[PDB]
Amino acid sequence: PGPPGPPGPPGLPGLPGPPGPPGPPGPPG
Amino acid sequence: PPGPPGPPGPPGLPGLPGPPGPPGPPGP
Amino acid sequence: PPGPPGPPGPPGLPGLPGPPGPPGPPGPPG
Repeated sequence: PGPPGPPGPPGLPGLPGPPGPPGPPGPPG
Repeated sequence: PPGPPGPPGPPGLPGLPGPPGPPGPPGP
Repeated sequence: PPGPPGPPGPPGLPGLPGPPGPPGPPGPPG
């Protein structure tokens, strides 16, 4: 037949990353 | 004539880890 | 005579960054 068609659409964006690291300990008591 | 378009591509990479959390509560 | 389908698209964009982490632990005792 003729040549292959064009590439498909780009994929969807990736999942979001995981939560960030825990924050620092709070101020002294 | 040319073939149909291909299917959609794979999902992108997972995103980066989030920002650090805020400081914790005051201590005892 | 339509030829074969094209290849799969390229991979998507990188995802968004995650949310902020949790609050830190409570501070040192006095």
